[PDB]
Amino acid sequence: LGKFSQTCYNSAIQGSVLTSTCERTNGGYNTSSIDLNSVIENVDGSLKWQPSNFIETCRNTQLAGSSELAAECKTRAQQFVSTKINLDDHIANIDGTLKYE
Amino acid sequence: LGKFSQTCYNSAIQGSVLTSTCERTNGGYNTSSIDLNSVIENVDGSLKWQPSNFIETCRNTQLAGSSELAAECKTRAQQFVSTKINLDDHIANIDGTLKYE
Repeated sequence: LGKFSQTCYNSAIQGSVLTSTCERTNGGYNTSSIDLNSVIENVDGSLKWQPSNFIETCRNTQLAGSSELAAECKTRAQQFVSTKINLDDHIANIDGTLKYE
Repeated sequence: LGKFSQTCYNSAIQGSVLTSTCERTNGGYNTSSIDLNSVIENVDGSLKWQPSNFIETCRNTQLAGSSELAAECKTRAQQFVSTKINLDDHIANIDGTLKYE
C-alpha cells in the first residue's frame, strides 16, 4: 500500500494537509492534496494510522433541523442506508466559535 | 456537552463542514466552521462520534524527507513529545492523485 513518494515531487505539509505533484499513467502530472486529519491520530503522543474518513463512504450530507447531521452511508455490505447524528451532542458554541468537546 | 444550536443561527452543512453564526458572551456574533471528518465516523452505515483530531493536540507538523510526517504531539500527561509517521504506509499516487488506502 501507499508509496506515493516514489512517483511524486514537490511534496509539502501544511497543517494536516499533504500536497504533492504526481505522475499520471499516460504521462504528465497532477497536483493534489489530502487532509490527513481523518486518517491519522495522536495516541498518547505518537502518531498512528486511523480508519478512513466519513465523506469517503457517505454521501448527500445535510443539516436536518437545527443540529442534526443526516447522510446516506455505506454499510460493511457496501449498501447505502439512511443515518443521522445529533451535532448538539459534542459541538458547542465557545464564545462565538464552534468547537468539539 | 455541545448544545451549540441553542445560541447560533444560519447553520449549514457542506460536505463534512458545519458553519454557523454564534452569539459571543459580550454580545455580538461570530461565524465559524468546523470540519466533522475527524470527529465523526461511519460504522457499518451508522454515523458515530469519534475521538478528536490530531492537529488539536499536535503542533509544528512538517514533511521530513520525501514521505515522513513529523510533529510534536501531546501525551496523556499533557506533555509534548517528538513523533513521526511514514506517509508512504498508506498514501498512494493513483494516476496522479493522492489517495488513502
